[PDB]
Amino acid sequence: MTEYKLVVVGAGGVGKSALTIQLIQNHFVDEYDPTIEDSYRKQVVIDGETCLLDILDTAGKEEYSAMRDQYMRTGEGFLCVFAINNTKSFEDIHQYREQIKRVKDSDDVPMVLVGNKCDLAARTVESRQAQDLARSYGIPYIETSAKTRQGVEDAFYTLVREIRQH
Ligand SMILES: Nc1nc2c(ncn2[C@@H]2O[C@H](COP(=O)(O)OP(=O)(O)NP(=O)(O)O)[C@@H](O)[C@H]2O)c(=O)[nH]1
Ligand SMILES: [Ca+2]
Ligand SMILES: [Mg+2]
Ligand SMILES: [Mg+2]
Repeated sequence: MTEYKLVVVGAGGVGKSALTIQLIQNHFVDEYDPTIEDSYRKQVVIDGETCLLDILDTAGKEEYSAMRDQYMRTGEGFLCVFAINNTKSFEDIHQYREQIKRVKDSDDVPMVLVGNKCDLAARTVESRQAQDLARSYGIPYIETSAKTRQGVEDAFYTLVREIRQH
C-alpha cells in the first residue's frame, strides 16, 4: 500500500480544515476554530490504487503557526488554498509557495492551487485570475466548496496525481 503525505496550507479562515474534514469525515464544519496543527489518516482507492492518505492540516493564523515549517517538512504534495471571496488570501499565496520551497529545498514540488468557498457569491477573485497564477507555477487550479463538496475529492485526488508525475 502506497502512502501519500499531503499538506494543506493557506491564510487563516480560507477553509483548510473544512476541506480536509469534508474529504475525510464527510460533513461540513460551520464554525470557525483556528487550527494549530492537526493530522488525518485514511485508506482510499485512487485510480485503482489502494493507498494511505496522511493529511496535515496547518495553521493559517500567524499567531498559531509556531513550528509549521517542521510539520510540513515530510510533505510530498501541497494544497495551496485561498478563498474566492478573500482577495488578500489570494495575494498571499506567494508567501506559502515560498515557504514550501524552503521546507522542501526545491523549486519543483507537487502542488495544486485551490480556490475555496465557491458556493459563495461575494466573489472577488475570478476564475481566470487564479488560472493565470496557477499557470505561472505550472500547476492546476481547482475550485472547491467544503460546504457542498464541489471539487473537494477532485482537489485532493489531483494532488495525488501530481505527486505521481514527479
Ligand atoms: N460557505 C462556505 N464556508 C466555508 C467553506 N470552507 C470553510 N468555510 C467556513 O469558513 C470558516 C473557516 O473555515 P476553516 O476550515 O476553519 O478555515 P481554516 O483555513 O482552516 N482556518 P485556520 O487557518 O485558522 O485554521 C468556517 O466558519 C467555515 O464554515 C466553504 O467552502 N464554503
Ligand atoms: Ca468551537
Ligand atoms: Mg483550520
Ligand atoms: Mg477584480
